[PDB]
Amino acid sequence: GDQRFGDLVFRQLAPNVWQHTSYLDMPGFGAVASNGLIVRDGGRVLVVDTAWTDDQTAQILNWIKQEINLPVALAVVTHAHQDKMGGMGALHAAGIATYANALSNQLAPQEGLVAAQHSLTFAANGWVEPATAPNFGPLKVFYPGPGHTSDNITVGIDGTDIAFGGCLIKDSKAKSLGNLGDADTEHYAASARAFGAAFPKASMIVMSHSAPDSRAAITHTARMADKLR
Ligand SMILES: [Zn+2]
Ligand SMILES: [Zn+2]
Repeated sequence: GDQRFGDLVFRQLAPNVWQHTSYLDMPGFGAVASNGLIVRDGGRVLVVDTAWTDDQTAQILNWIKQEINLPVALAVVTHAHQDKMGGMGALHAAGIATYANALSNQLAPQEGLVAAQHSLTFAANGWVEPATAPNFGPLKVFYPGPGHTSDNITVGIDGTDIAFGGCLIKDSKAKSLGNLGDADTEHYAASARAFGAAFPKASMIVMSHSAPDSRAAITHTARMADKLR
């Protein structure tokens, strides 16, 4: 189900949902895939995460023009690392409203990234305060606690069985938790579990660096994270 468009890959996950994938050479780990989402909600399109770069992110927008041909209303990005926010400039230049966790926006500049235009804030129970996520449509945003990074957020898609863990969640056969440079090692396992608990109906777990997996990905990630304490 993998449709190729330039150097990116687009896979349809549900009637109105596609996964976007872009690649970055990291001498040392090969050409590393990073995944986000594209969601059509009526007459507009919503994006979760940029690609690694502005040029790749512009190509996402070109694919949207070709295959969907509706305006992109907004993007939400799930933490301040290059794989998730490297293409913010391309979104802004295209006039697309952007949203991120407030903490992501605070950290973005010192990370060499462009902050989103708008900040999300979260209730005590982890769910986004809805007034900070206007026009999010079926996107349901949850802060599970610090894990892969202190600012990591997660997104469910109402009307589907899909939940997106971003870089918090690794697949059920992953050998490690990947980049732990900015991780909260004490809290990671609990945060991974909290993501699962927030989206109990989700059977397709989408994540940054592997194809979509079952809920076992969540359990496996949390077991690996337990080893960090
Ligand atoms: Zn990251
Ligand atoms: Zn990542």
